[PDB]
Amino acid sequence: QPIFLNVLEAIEPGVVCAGHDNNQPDSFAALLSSLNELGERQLVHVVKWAKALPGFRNLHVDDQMAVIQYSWMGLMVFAMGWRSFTNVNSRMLYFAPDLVFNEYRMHKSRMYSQCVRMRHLSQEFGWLQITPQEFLCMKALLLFSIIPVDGLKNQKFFDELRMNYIKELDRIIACKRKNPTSCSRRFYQLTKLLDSVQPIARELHQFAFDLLIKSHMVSVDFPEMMAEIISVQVPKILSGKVKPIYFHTQ
Ligand SMILES: COc1c(F)cccc1-c1csc(N2CCOCC2)n1
Repeated sequence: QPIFLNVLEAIEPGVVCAGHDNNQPDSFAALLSSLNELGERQLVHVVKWAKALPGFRNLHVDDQMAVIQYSWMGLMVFAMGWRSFTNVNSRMLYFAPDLVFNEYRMHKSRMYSQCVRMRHLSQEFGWLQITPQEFLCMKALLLFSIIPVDGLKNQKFFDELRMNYIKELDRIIACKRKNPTSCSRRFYQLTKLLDSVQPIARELHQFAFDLLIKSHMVSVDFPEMMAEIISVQVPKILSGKVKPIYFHTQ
């Protein structure tokens, strides 16, 4: 029985819609208001998903919310890239069924560069032939990929959990591979892909923060929970107090 993968499939969120009005001309304020609403809705699902992951209760209660909050943007990026690949072969960014970005919308959103980096990530899911099971284990690992310089309340419990998710990824890679060289090559590819999420998430964090600071001038609404993340947690990342764990750092 593949217990670990059984769980990851079982907990995977279903479809989340933004509530956007597609039946009006595009505007920056409406697009970003809808993206923010989608982010709030996604956050509720990400919390419920994370809390149901294998071993998640091993973390100190004081650390559980913090790692979700730090990782939320990257998790959104990685899952949206997958949706975009699977649903539309990377032709568009599939933020939600009712919030699909073509290049016009990427431009209108003022996050064109971030968007095209996400489109490239989408493409990579196909070029690398990422399997659904690789995707699920990678996404879980991505939750455990950002830590504070000053330490979590219980860093050792986090460290052990992270280790265990890397071991699961090793197990998934080795399943149909009959050769430690083939396993190594695949691990290299997958860890490179995971590392590539991080600069995208940082760019999106910078945009989110800048937009929140000017939000009252540009008519863009930020829902409560995601606003709190952007004003409390995100600056800790952007100031370097909280940093990603890069597999391939130098
Ligand atoms: C679910 O929405 C997203 C996704 F699917 C992939 C990447 C980012 C988002 C998202 C939702 S709210 C958001 N930000 C808040 C507004 O500034 C840009 C970053 N990004």
